[PDB]
Amino acid sequence: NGFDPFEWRSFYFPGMSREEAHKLLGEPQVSIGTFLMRDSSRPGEYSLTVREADEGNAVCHYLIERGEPKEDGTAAAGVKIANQSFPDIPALLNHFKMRVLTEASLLAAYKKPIIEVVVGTFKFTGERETDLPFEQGERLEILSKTNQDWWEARNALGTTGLVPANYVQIQ
Repeated sequence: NGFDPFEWRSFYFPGMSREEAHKLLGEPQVSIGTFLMRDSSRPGEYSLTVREADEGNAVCHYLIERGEPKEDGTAAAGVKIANQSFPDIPALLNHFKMRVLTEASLLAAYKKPIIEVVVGTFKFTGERETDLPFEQGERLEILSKTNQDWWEARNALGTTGLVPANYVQIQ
């Protein structure tokens, strides 16, 4: 369909708050069915945020709770939204392509607009887990000019992270 449930980490926004998600997904040009994942205010949980209507209640949030892992260590903990259990997060996301959460189904992953297109001028291995490693000559899309030194970038795969401004050049 409109997204690959197995690649959900590419529509996951670790830095984003509930309030920022609500604002972004609530913007007038955002189509119903647009969604993203992010961290919950609850430790070790995820939140799914979805534009489900035009006239409020426009934007809804769902706690994705992790269940109890089997004691053998040979079956990862399942996952739950409300009182529906799923073997994993991709299974959960797939399920809501064709079934509604509250008012709408998941149609398309939210994507930030491109500020500019750049290419890597040097190789970048990354320094922190928040960074986006890239190759020299690699094409990236800049999503945010955070500060003068570090910019939020997105690679061809859809993976997002910070990159040094002095390592990229307008394409």
